[PDB]
Amino acid sequence: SGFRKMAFPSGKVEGCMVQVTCGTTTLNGLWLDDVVYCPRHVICTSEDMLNPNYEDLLIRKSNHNFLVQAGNVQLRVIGHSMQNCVLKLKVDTANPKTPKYKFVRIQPGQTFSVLACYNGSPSGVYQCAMRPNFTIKGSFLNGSCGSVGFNIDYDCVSFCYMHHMELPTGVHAGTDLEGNFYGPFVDRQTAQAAGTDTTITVNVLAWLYAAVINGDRWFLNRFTTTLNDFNLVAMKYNYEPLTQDHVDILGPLSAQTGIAVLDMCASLKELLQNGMNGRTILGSALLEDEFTPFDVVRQCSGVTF
Amino acid sequence: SGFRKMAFPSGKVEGCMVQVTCGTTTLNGLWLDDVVYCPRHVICTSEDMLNPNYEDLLIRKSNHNFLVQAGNVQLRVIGHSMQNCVLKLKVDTANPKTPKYKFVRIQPGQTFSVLACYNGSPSGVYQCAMRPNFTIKGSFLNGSCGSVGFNIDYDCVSFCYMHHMELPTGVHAGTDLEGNFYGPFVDRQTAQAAGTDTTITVNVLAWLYAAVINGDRWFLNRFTTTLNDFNLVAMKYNYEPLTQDHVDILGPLSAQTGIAVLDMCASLKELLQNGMNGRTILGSALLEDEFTPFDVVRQCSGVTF
Ligand SMILES: C=CCn1c(-c2cccc(Cl)c2)c(-n2nnc3ccccc32)c(=O)n(-c2cncc3ccccc23)c1=O
Ligand SMILES: C=CCn1c(-c2cccc(Cl)c2)c(-n2nnc3ccccc32)c(=O)n(-c2cncc3ccccc23)c1=O
Repeated sequence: SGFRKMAFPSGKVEGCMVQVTCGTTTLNGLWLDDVVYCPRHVICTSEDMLNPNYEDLLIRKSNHNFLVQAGNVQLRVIGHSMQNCVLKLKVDTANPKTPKYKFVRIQPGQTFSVLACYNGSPSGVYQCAMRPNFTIKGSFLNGSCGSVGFNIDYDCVSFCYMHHMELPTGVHAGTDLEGNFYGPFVDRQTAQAAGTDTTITVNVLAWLYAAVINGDRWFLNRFTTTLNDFNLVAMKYNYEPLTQDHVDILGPLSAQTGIAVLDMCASLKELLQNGMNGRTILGSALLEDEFTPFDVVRQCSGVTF
Repeated sequence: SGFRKMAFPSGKVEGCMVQVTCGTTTLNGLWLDDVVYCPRHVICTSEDMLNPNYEDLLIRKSNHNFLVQAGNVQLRVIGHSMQNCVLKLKVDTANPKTPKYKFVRIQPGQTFSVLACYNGSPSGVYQCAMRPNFTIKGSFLNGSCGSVGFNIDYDCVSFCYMHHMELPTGVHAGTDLEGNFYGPFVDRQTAQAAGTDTTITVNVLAWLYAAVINGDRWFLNRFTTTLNDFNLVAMKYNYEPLTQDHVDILGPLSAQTGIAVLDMCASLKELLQNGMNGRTILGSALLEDEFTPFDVVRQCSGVTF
């Protein structure tokens, strides 16, 4: 039945996006209840971004200096405060489109959908993973700051990411909705390096399981292995160490396919040592690591919202 | 700045999805104004699907045999008619969430977003192309019939696809919103073959342009070529013949990058003849053909809706 990088339906998040302007800097905000959340660097000019003192810069800013626009409607700002690297603008109107929602700080390797926005308007939606070095490989242009990443369970939106910046390498960094960056990055235009980008081994395994479910079976080999033997191979190829929590989380996929997790590890090992020989798996010519075990099950079982 | 398979924001389509039941068969419908559209095979049992006489089967069906459910609300069916392979159920209530919309029949090689639905509820969204053999490579499970593909321009939804079936090969077939299948397929459970799946050459070129825009430049070679010389190579590799309309449509990407279209063709030629040598382009280890020139420009310029 096929296998795609599938994002969550984005309508619940679309109705929360607004445009936030301060002076001559415009970006996106997220309007939930009577609070608008946005990157605190909305208060900065280009000259500020080289070395900003946010507390000093914010002192110069009153409620009426923040223009918040929801579609055509202008919201009245009655309060502002900085929480870590986000600003929270209190407005006089609760968003009537507020979904049920939560703020969550995800773990590296987990995935989420991004609704890329410009000027408070949605442009498109795609699925992403938090990399082990805490960057994301997104698609973001100037003006995209404030766009949000989320997951949806039934009717509840779990916001996990707010986009802040592009690194000089072209990968992306940002915060949770409490304003704490993922990773060591800071909201300053200085060179910052990400660290080694390793591969999310438990996600690769899940996708191999997905491939078996879908009939792509050529890579299944005759071998098995051990957790320590496999991790010797993982380390050599900059794969994340596989732990017993990871084996456990793969239990349902192992059960569905009748392939023991350590057998699948030995197939992955042989793929790492021998490459793919010009073949493909689920239409990809490399090992994909942006599907979690839950994504695989969710997609292969038709979970809805 | 990165490059992703990006779908359109799906909220406008979410509020049109409903569940349609007839006897013991349930699938999705699309509720626009006071009409619900769905695959006519909603009227079939398993035994029917082997060789259905739809006109005969429909005679047995009255307005009250179609149960249409919108969220929890039950819609009152006051009219039904078959148009090619879709049913149109007239209901007594206009959808209040009806967006501006159009029905369009797309050309092979064009792309669109799919909102995969089960029981009238959205599950996820992803981008797709109509393949040259008129199949799509989707992600669809039992119950997904009736899910729709669309494009969005500003505020207008252009519906282009309604999912009907999976072929024995695991690829997907369906109709436009007038009920006419893409391709030679019929809504019967008989073996049907798709034809040779060729590669959408103008889309590969666009994505190569995208790669240059994003800094991935290693594949640019010293050669140029001619349209006839290139097409000799395209035919050998099951690539669609490139025409002068295609060259024309690539004009803005050529202008942005300063790379003449025929020069990019010679780089593609060398990639087809030499492979990729274990390298990657925009994070892919094969040549991607599911981005149109408009998708590339749209993504690389931040068009919103
Ligand atoms: C609406 C957002 C504009 N904004 C800004 C920016 C924000 C406030 C004031 C100014 Cl003066 C600039 C970016 N900056 N600049 N230094 C930065 C240091 C720390 C954090 C962000 C930084 C920034 O990186 N981005 C981009 C994010 N993602 C992808 C991009 C692709 C191309 C260009 C910019 C991108 C912004 O969009
Ligand atoms: C809600 C849809 C159920 N429906 C049906 C179906 C529809 C009406 C009556 C019955 Cl009795 C079956 C499928 N059928 N069956 N013969 C078919 C011949 C022509 C057209 C469709 C056909 C069908 O292919 N699909 C699948 C579509 N896409 C992916 C699938 C993956 C797994 C299983 C089914 C899938 C349906 O979901």
